Amino acid sequence: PGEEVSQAKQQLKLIIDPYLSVSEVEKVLAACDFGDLAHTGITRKYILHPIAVSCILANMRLDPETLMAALLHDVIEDTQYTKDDIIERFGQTVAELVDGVTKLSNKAASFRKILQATLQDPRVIIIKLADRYHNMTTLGALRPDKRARIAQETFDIFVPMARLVGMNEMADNLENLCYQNLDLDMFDNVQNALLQTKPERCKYQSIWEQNLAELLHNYHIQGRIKKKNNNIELLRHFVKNEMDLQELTHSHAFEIVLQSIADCDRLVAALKENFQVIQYQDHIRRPLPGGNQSLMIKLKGEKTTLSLTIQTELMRKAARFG
Repeated sequence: PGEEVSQAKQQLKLIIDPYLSVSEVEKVLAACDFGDLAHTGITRKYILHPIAVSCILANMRLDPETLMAALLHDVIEDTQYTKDDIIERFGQTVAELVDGVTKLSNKAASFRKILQATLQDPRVIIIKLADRYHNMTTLGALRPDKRARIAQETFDIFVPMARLVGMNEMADNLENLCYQNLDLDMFDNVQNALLQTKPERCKYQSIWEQNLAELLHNYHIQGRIKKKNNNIELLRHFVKNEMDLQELTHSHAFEIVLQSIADCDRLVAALKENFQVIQYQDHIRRPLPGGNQSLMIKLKGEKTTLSLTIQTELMRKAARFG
C-alpha cells in the first residue's frame, strides 16, 4: 500500500539529512510527494523506481536540484501535466533537467544525443547513469538472452560514459553487474578464484607496500603508499582470459601520494630502472575530462604485476572532494 511509498521517502531522508540543509531537505521531499500525487501505480508498480534512483544519487552527495529532477521522472511527457515543474516550487532548473532526461529516453543519433547532453549539463547524464544502475539490479526476472542484451548496451555505452563524467566508482559497480548478466558462469568461476586467492594476494600486497616504501626511501622520494582494491581489473581480465592462479595471486594496485609533480616524474624514472613498463598514461600534463590528474603506470616485476596511480597531495584532494 502507501506504507511502501512513505517508507521509501524516509530511506531517502536518512541519506540527505547528513549533508543537505533542512530548507533543501524540505524541497527534495516536496518533489517526492508531488511525484506520488501525479502517480497511480497501474503499471505493475511507479513512484518508488524514481525514489530508488534518487537514493543512488543522494548517496553520491548530489545537489538538491538533481534529486528533485530524478523524483519527477516522466512527469511532463507521461503524466497529465507539462511545463508544470517551472510553475511548481521545483522551478526552471528542475523542469530543464526533467526534460533533458526524457530527451535521452537509430544507433548513431543516440550517441550524438548522449554526447550533446554531457556538454549541456552533466547532471542529465548523472541522472541517466543512476537510472541504468538501478535497472541492472532489477534485471533478474528477464530471460537470459534479454538480460545479456541490456548488459551489453550498458557495457558499451554507460560504463565509459560514467568514467567520462568522473563517476569511476559508479562505473566499476555498473561494469560488475554487466559481467554478471553477460555470463553468470564466467563471473562465478572468476569470483571463486578471486575468493580462493584472496588471503595470499593480501599477504603479497602488504609485501609490495613495503617494497615500494623501500624504493621511495632508496631513491630519496617522500611519499605515502595506499593499498588499492583491484577486483574489477582482475575480473575484467579473467572473464576473457584463461585462469592463472599465480598471476591472479600476484597482481596488486597501489596509490602513491607525493608532494610535487617533480617527485612524480622522479618516481616514474626510478620505477623504470627496477621494473618492466607494461603501460604508461600521463594525466598530469593532459588531465582527464573533469580535471582529475595522476600518472598511471603498469609494471612487471618478476611474477608480480603492479598497477600504480601516482599523484600529489593536492591532486588527490581535488579528485576526492572537488
